[PDB]
Amino acid sequence: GGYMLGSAMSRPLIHFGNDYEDRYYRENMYRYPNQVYYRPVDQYNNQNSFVHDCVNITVKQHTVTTTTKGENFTETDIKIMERVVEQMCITQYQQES
Ligand SMILES: [Cl-]
Ligand code: NA
Ligand code: NA
Repeated sequence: GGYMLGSAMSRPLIHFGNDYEDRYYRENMYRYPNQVYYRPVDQYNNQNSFVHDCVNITVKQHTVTTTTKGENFTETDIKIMERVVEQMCITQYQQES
């Protein structure tokens, strides 16, 4: 029946340990989501399980929306996107709980 779609937020500040990824996130920040998709929080007993699904669903949605427009993500984009989305999913879980 579809998923819950969180409110847009400022893309998070993340100090990536890989220096090149750290720079790449800043250079290309607008490529990544600023909103997450999820199943309702009360369907989970813990944060980690929620976040796991929230990351998978959000990355799936974002990649599908992008590919159908004839655009592409790099391998670096995917690594950064997963981290960005994980942080926003954690935020969403803590906020919505
Ligand atoms: Cl932003
Ligand atoms: Na480093
Ligand atoms: Na594509």
